[PDB]
Amino acid sequence: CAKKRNWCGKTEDCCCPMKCVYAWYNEQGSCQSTISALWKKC
Repeated sequence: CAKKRNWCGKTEDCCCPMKCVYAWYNEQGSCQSTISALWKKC
């Protein structure tokens, strides 16, 4: 699992509700609690 502010990439997954998200100039993305994560409340 990964924590918030953690660069995303290959298979790994984050710690709900944290989900791989995208930034801007860094497609790397980062694990951040997404609103849709509510439907899957960790």
